[PDB]
Amino acid sequence: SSLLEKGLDGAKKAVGGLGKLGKDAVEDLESVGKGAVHDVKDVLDSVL
Repeated sequence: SSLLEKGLDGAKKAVGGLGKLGKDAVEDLESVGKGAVHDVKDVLDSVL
């Protein structure tokens, strides 16, 4: 369910990097349910 800009889940991660020190919490537990395998796997592939 993504209706608007704030309907995206990565919105709490990508566009708020400088503020992403404490707000990161839902991301942690939702990443597991959404397949934590893909999260770590994709980061190890798409390295910044």
